[PDB]
Amino acid sequence: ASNSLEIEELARFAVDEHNKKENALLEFVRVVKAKEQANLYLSTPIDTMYYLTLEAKDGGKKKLYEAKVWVKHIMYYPKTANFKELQEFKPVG
Amino acid sequence: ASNSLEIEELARFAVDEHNKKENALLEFVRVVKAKEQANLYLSTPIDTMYYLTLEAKDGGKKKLYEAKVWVKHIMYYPKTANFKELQEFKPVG
Repeated sequence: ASNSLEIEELARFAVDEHNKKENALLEFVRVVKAKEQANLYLSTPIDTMYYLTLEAKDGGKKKLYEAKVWVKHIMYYPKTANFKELQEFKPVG
Repeated sequence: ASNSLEIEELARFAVDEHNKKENALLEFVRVVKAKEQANLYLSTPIDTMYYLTLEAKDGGKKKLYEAKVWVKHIMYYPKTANFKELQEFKPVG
């Protein structure tokens, strides 16, 4: 589904993926602030961009990161699934 | 294999989109280098990111630019399509 707390594990997902691309080990505290943007077409959900504002411990003390995660919804062929892609992980204030 | 003509058009698009968004009048000349990064998941293409290094005339002087084009692929459902969007078009100085 969308929201609920899926937005938690998605931020969790983004962190990890900043730990490869930039080879770090941040630990995830919590999500602060999230924007969800979804596209439907004749009630088939296509696509969702999540602008997450995040809080993780950069090897030590809590900090503020702005992440952009894009999830592409695969509807029926060949099974319903999701494609998660981190595409911006840029600490802010 | 990257296809040169297809990239060349993708770059023509980059320059057109930049001219719209910033009331500039850059004149495309050629594409110099490109990196092309695509995802396929559950036997369907998902998206492709295009990093273009690009030569355009500016008031008549050929400078280099660098653009990021993202192409999202709609595959089967509501017709096969590709949605392009320009993100980041800056000179290479």
